[PDB]
Amino acid sequence: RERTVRLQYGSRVEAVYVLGTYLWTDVYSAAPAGAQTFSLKHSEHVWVEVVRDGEAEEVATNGKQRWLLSPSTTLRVTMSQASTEASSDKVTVNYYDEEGSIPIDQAGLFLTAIEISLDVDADRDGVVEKNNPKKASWTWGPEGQGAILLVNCDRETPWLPKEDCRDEKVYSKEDLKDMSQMILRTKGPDRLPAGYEIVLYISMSDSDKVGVFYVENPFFGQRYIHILGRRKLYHVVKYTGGSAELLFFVEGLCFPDEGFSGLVSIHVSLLEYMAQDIPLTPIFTDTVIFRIAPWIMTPNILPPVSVFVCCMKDNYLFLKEVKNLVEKTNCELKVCFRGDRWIQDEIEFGYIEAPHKGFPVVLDSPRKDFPVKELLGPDFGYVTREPESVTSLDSFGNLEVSPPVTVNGKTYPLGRILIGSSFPLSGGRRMTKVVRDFLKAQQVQAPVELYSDWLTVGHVDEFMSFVPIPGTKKFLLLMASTSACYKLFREKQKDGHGEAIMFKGLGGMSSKRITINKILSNESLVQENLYFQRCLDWNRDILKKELGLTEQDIIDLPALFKMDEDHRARAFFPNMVNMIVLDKDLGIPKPFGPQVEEECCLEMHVRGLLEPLGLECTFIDDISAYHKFLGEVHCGTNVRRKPFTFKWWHMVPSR
Amino acid sequence: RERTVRLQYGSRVEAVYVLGTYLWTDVYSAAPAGAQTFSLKHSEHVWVEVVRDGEAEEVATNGKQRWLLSPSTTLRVTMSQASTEASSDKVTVNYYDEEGSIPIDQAGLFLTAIEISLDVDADRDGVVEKNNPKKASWTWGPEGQGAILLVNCDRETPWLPKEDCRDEKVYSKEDLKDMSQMILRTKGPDRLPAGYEIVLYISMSDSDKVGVFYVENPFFGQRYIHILGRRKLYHVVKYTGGSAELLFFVEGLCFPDEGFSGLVSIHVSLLEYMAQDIPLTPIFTDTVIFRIAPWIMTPNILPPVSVFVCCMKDNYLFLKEVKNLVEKTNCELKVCFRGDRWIQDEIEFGYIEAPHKGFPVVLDSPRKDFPVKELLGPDFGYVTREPESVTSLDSFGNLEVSPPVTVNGKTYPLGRILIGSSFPLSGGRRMTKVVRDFLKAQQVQAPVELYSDWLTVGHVDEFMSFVPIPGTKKFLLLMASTSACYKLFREKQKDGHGEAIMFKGLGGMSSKRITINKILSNESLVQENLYFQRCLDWNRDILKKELGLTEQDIIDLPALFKMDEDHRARAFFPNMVNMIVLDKDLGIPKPFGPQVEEECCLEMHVRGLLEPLGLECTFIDDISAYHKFLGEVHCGTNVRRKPFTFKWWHMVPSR
Ligand SMILES: [Ca+2]
Ligand SMILES: [Ca+2]
Ligand SMILES: [Ca+2]
Ligand SMILES: [Ca+2]
Ligand SMILES: [Ca+2]
Ligand SMILES: [Ca+2]
Ligand SMILES: [Ca+2]
Ligand SMILES: [Ca+2]
Ligand SMILES: [Ca+2]
Ligand SMILES: [Ca+2]
Repeated sequence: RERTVRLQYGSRVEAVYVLGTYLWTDVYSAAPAGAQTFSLKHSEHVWVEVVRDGEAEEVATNGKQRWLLSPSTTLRVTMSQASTEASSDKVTVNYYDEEGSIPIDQAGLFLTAIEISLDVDADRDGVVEKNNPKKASWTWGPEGQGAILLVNCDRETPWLPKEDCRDEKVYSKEDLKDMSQMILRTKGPDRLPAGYEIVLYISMSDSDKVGVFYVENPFFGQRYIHILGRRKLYHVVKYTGGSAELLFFVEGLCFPDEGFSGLVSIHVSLLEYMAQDIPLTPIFTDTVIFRIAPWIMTPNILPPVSVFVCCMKDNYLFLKEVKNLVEKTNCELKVCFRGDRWIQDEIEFGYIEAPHKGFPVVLDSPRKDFPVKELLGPDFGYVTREPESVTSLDSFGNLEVSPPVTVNGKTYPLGRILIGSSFPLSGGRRMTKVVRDFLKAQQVQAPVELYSDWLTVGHVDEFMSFVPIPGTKKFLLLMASTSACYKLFREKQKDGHGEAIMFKGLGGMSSKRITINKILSNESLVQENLYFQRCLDWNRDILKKELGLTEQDIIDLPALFKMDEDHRARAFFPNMVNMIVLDKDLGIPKPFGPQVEEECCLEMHVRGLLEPLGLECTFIDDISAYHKFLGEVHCGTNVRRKPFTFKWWHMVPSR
Repeated sequence: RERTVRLQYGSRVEAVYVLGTYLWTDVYSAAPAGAQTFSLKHSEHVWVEVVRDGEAEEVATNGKQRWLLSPSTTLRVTMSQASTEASSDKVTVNYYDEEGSIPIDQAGLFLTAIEISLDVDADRDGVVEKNNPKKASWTWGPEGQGAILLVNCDRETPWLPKEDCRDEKVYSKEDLKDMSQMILRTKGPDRLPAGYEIVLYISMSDSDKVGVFYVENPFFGQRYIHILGRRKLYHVVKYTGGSAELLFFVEGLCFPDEGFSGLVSIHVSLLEYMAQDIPLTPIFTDTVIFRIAPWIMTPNILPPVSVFVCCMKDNYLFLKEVKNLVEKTNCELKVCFRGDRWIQDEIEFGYIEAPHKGFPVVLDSPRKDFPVKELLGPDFGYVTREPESVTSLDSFGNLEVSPPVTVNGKTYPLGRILIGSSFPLSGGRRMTKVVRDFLKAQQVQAPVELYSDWLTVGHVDEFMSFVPIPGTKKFLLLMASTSACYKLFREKQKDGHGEAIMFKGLGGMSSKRITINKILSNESLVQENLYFQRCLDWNRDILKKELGLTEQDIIDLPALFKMDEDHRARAFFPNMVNMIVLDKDLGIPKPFGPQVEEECCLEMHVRGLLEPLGLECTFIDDISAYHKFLGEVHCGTNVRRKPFTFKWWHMVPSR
């Protein structure tokens, strides 16, 4: 940048020069009236060019050369190194009139060069490079640049309830590891010249998006000063001479959302004191941008780490069988004895990542009159959105995400978020706008709405799931299918099994004596399920379109529903599609289907679909402890997974 | 898109087929239990493939071929032409058991193919093409596509006060010329099959962004039905058979703004009636997107059309001299006898453009307790923003725009909007957020804030302007300069002119007897103006940086200011920089500077700068009628210009 500095008639001008700029200097205005020509001298480390109407000529430190005084004849002044105490950096201009070669007057510019750079890791390698020329912009993609900031939503110490970003204080040194580094690098003499100061600042708007800390090491121990953030928009910096660095730590206070893109900026300015009651003049300003990292969901294809399970203390079979399942894997089991399903419905495990750090972050379902904060801890973060009135579609059983897909040649390397909804003109239920807006604003999972509102509870996880295909990079969509169930039952009936009984061993179902015959004869139930199959098929088509799937990528699992007064579906027998996926190993809800040759024909049918693909099936009984099944499951599971290997910032989301 | 349609055990299925899709058809679920194989027949215009686990084979209309019944063996069904009354389009599947070649059952699919396409001019040539494959997206640039919509902000007939978009009604046929065309094209037999209907719809959110009209031609005359818009989210379409087109007219109701990107969408769906109390199933949906055209400012380099002037009836010299100026050009003069400057301060002439049409649109300064609507008329539109409390910086004397520039290789083909502000930490005045947000949201003029708050009134047009360089494609920035003035006055003083008097002929200034000597001796005035020159120079640097300008692109015009109690500047003599620019011809405020040899030395100095470039100067006296000059101008001018030749939609704004 070129900066304007005029010589003053006829008084000396003293100026700070900031490296990486240069000055254009008017010598004409300072010339006494009548003066004809000028000459100049300058010191060793000041470079001076005479520019006569666009044409620039370098000038020696002490020459005798003279030029005609003209408004279009000016100086360009450059310095390549900061001043020291040994410095006298100056330019002096002499003026002459027509008669005689002795100067009639002189004007001069005394300069103090300093280096000022606000530096961040914009090349995203975790170390803070010196003055990245792109540090003031933020670009997506493999070739993209600009610095990344985490929302500091975890909690370092248990003694306080709230996440670390809720206040202006830092207690634990460990907190700083969650934070991005920003360094103010300076070089100069012992002191700034009289009337200058260096100031860091942010906008009022960004003041609830960030906080910035300085670490001091005084006598009695380390301390962390919050210098920018809520109710602090600027901070006057103490200047140290020589080559100096001030290290700052930056935290994000909130995720991208409706009305907040995720971009924030921090400035440093050299300000010049003019006089009392006059604002200070920014002489030089340097800017860095951060993008706050989005919250990202993990699909079922990612490696499992921890299986979280909730259930009543005495459901023994569930616990034994889940423990057995997880023992086949390298996962940890965590058990808790909020709704009965709350672990599945009230929380979603995502993560956040920056080049320096990442941790899992729990999303909490909208209020359940009380928030679930109990999982908040070190490197396990929390976030929530508070509405609009909440419906069953706001539960996170209604929130899932696909494996990475490519659609019409557009790649979605993090998969796509899926949420159940109702038809546009239906006047049906829909997830609250506040949560939908949140998921959309994260941008990197490009959410798709499915149709879940034909279900009483209304959750996409009632009808669909994804599983990896072992020994490959591929995956399958699993879809509930009533037609598969009817086909299977009609076969078994034809085979002479019509009297085969379901719900065997559930004592509270026994008096119903439900058989294949009894099911197939129920005419209204047949019509209800043909209609439910239309709802499933409408979803199938959306998924195929928005995920770029073919029929080869889909397996249909038999399912059956009963209709309520709102013409919405609830499971007739447990929905097998909502299953625990740990790589090749699948916990599948035990269906309690008709027994043929002392095996459940639904279990055998599901094994016949999945086992040839190398998937290993374990059926998990969560209903026996209740003696019957009315369409509700009383247990829940949630799997916490490793983040994607692909870095979110390498994605290029649509405008 | 592939769509799922199942044969039904064992009942016939009737379905609408929409051209541009195809069906995947399950024949397995409809097979009776025990059946082994199936065969099929189909009609002439239905194309049928047997797809066995991914492998597709075309099948004849009546063959005898049989395939093994499998869940993974399905049909793919395609049609290339809409059904007519002569059509019987069908596929029939026969099932066989192990014993015997006579069918044991059959299932069939009866089809009615129709074409449904919602079409817009997405290739931006003004005509509505058939089903543009890109019509559902909107992309910037020369290769970009998607349809454009004007805010219909003008007023067709004087009998109503409000702009045409304020209501849901259309009166004049001429209104439709402002509107974008959207055509629903259909092809099919005499009627849709039982249980279907076609519905146009928009989101609740877009309902205040658009309105859509259908033109009817009943008996007693043409009429315009508003079918989508405020409080109408959907409209059931009347289906006509054969090849049919329904023509719709679309208007935008508002400009892009904070929280509204400018993009809106309109849908059509074929809905299937399921049963009472059940929502209808969207079978097929087609979508078009519009972008509402932004409001665009015109810089001084664009051809002038009309010069608007306001002044008191008896300021005769001003009127005569302005009339004389405009007579040198091809422009029209319009005179009006709100503030004294209101024409300059309360209105800004912009425009809007779509491929089919464009018109000028006036922006009205925020409330002046009353809006200025008097310019609202046919193809002259109005828009305003209502705050925050208003200050002098909200006036449009504080709103200007540069000529097209390139900066760091980034092109700004429409120039950049410039608005005066205060330093960030100053606590000074700033244009209201509501107007700033508005200008920013237009995106194509990428606004820059300058520093105007050192001026009492606080307007960028007090210190700067742009002029074209005649006979070239180039332009100059003109900057007020106090240093230029002091240099000139000190010269004239040295020349023996120190007693030369300013304000000659202004009787109310006479007793002051202000001379060059009196000015140059005033020490505090010298310091005030050195400080004002620092403010001007700070702006110079911003303009050079953000407009990509060098010192070769800038001319300094002498100016002088007095300081008030807030340390803000007001003109000492009229600011010559704020001038009427009509191509080569410039109306320049008459300065009333010191007379040397019976000519104003400020006028002569300005001629010496500008005339060599082919600029013709006319000095315009607006102050003589007031007998004195206190720093306020009582007249205003605004020039309405031809829009840029460059089409805004060819620009590629930053993300
Ligand atoms: Ca780095
Ligand atoms: Ca904290
Ligand atoms: Ca932390
Ligand atoms: Ca941490
Ligand atoms: Ca979930
Ligand atoms: Ca077209
Ligand atoms: Ca209207
Ligand atoms: Ca109109
Ligand atoms: Ca019109
Ligand atoms: Ca203006």
